[PDB]
Amino acid sequence: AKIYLASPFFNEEQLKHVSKAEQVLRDLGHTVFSPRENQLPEVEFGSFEWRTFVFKNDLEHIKWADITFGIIGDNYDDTGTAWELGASYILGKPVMLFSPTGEIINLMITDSLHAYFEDWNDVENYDFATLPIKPYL
Amino acid sequence: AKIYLASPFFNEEQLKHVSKAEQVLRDLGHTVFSPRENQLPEVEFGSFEWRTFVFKNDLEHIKWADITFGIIGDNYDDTGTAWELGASYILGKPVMLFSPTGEIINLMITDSLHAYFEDWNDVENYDFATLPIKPYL
Amino acid sequence: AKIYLASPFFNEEQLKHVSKAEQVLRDLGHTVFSPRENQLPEVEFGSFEWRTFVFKNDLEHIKWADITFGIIGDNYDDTGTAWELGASYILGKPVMLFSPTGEIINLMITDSLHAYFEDWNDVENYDFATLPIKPYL
Amino acid sequence: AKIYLASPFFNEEQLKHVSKAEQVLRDLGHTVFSPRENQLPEVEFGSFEWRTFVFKNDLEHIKWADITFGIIGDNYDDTGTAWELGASYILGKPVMLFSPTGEIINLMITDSLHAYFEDWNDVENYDFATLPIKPYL
Amino acid sequence: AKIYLASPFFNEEQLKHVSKAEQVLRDLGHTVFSPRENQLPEVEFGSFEWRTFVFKNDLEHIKWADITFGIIGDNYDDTGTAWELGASYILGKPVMLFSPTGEIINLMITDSLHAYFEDWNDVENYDFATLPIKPYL
Amino acid sequence: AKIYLASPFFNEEQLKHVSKAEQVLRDLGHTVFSPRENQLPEVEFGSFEWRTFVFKNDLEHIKWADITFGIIGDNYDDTGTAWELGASYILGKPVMLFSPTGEIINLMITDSLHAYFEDWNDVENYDFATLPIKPYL
Repeated sequence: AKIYLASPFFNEEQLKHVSKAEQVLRDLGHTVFSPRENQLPEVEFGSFEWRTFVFKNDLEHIKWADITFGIIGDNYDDTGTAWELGASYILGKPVMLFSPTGEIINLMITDSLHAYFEDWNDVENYDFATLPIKPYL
Repeated sequence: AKIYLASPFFNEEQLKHVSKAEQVLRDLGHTVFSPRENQLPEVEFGSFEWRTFVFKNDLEHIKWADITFGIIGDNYDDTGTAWELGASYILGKPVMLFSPTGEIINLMITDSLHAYFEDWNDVENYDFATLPIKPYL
Repeated sequence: AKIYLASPFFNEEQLKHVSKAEQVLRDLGHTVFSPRENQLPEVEFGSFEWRTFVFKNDLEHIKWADITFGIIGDNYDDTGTAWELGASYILGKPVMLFSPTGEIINLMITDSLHAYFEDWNDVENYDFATLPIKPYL
Repeated sequence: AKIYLASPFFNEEQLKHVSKAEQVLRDLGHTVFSPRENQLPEVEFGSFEWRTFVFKNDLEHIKWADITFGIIGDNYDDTGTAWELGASYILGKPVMLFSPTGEIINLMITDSLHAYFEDWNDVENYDFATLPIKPYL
Repeated sequence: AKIYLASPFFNEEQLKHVSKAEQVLRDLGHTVFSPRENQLPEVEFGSFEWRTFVFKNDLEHIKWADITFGIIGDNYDDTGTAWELGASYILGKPVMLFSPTGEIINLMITDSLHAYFEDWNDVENYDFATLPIKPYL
Repeated sequence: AKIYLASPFFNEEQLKHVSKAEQVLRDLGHTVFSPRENQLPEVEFGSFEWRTFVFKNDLEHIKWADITFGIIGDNYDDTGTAWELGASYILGKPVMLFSPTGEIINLMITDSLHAYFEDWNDVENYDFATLPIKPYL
């Protein structure tokens, strides 16, 4: 499948999780769009133009993807990821979530997920072809 | 206009801002759905029935609304609100955002909003009929 | 509210229920599109032109409506109505359903409705402005 | 392609048609989601929770599919299938319909189809890659 | 109704038709967003900021509108207008079209419109509340 | 990928560009739907029925496609193509545009594109798998 990796990527622990998710999913044969690899170094970093193109390229890759794969733990920086999960739900993309902390996530996110994971071995054995439901409970 | 009020309401400070938003928008004549008034009275709290009905009722009222009015502050509790603004954007609802702090906001949210406010008198003078653009700058 | 009245209208009993729905919803001040009043006067009945315009006009009026109000009974004629409720749900129109029989209804319909009624006085007291949830239980 | 099989599956004749459709389409190399194979025996059959998850998993597989393949004859149990065909149309999925009775189907269904079949040999020779229109007439 | 006025406004003749449309639709009591009044006062003309805000404000006002009212004439300048009618159609906005010339129109546009006009008195008598179909013939 | 080729095809220069686009994209392994190859010679050319089925089959192939690939130059016949680009944008399809004249195209089109090309060698080296943004500037 084509997967949009929705996760922050600004500190060491966030990068650990994104890096692993890139590795697990790509090693399964999936095409993963990971926003940290597309910083758009063609316009001025942080300009209005840069903000606009980052948004447009990320949103257009959520629409391009088959599945949105999110990562949310306790690094309370989840506002961009949360937005992209909500957008993905309305766009009709199956939403998957990996939580490293295994904590309690907001109702709107958990109720919208199609598959929820807390260990990478379960992602590695999940049937992306038939896409079985694995709800948060 | 019909307005969905997207905001956390889980501690005293968040409740203060929600209360002011309800009062301001309703005194302007708008019909406001405020999720805190719709915690359902009373399916057992936290049951599967309760989680389902709250999610479904909330989402249906985003769909019913003309405009989604969000409150984003210093909260690190903005996960569900951020999700509701992403859903709203895909659903084609104009997003208005109020920030009690005036801090920097994630670019997925700032690039998705139609009008941005940092004072309630600015909301009180906004032309809801014509919906002029009021971007985050 | 603008209301699309989804119901069969092909025998005397179905016509009775449609007529009562028209009267009740219109006496409440709502603007009701009733497909039986829009059989088009008169492109040749059953022509390709007639089939096209009726389909297009009906679907456009589901899109124009705020709410789709359906009548599901003992009809085994509910095919087009059921189709219109599925379309309505994806289009983000709140679905209200009235069942003259109170029998068991398919779970794709019951899990898609926002308000369920078995008596017209309950419809007469429903708050259309706030659209409270009234689930099938 | 990925195909959602929309059909009842509760009596012998309905099961005959679903079984054949599973067989024909899968033998062509398509990935078929057939709701009768996913009864969700992880929660209590018939509970509110079961109804909710069946709806969510079926709807999420319509969104996952490329094409919705319906079966409608004269076994007047078509209300769930009709709903899913209407949803599929608004979601933008090409809708295909196989009718064993070859009778007259409601306007909203026939006008929404992309391909209509009355014999399995025609499905077996249809070009799913180019998806030519084969309208009901 | 809220109406998005889709039309070029780049020479004297196009401006004449836009002006008459504004006057007619506003004298009927409608709330009209007219893109020529929203060239933004004044982000630098033609800047990236200006191109972004105009696009975003225009699209947001198509989403805000109940109806998109288009003017298609002898213009070979109808590119953006044609784009806005295609977007409108997918967004589920009923499309009304006025042609100052009465010439032949592309079938993607004629097969997407809900009401077609060649005289302003016909627009003045149109029932906007019920939105009757008025096809291009 | 599956690509919808949005372009006029009525004069020699338009046919040159469509023919080349068919050739380049298909030689890359993409499945291209080109409307000129599907004239529907099963009903009467130019009838109402023909106009209806051409629209339905073209729209249904835009929805079937992964990407919409447009061609717009100075052959001012772009009203159907413009419509299909606007529809494709709202449907969530990445929009690509090849311009032979390399001129100035309307704001709504250029701002909506994901990839813009003026030479076929660039299309031949573009990564359709990762779909990088190549904006008009």
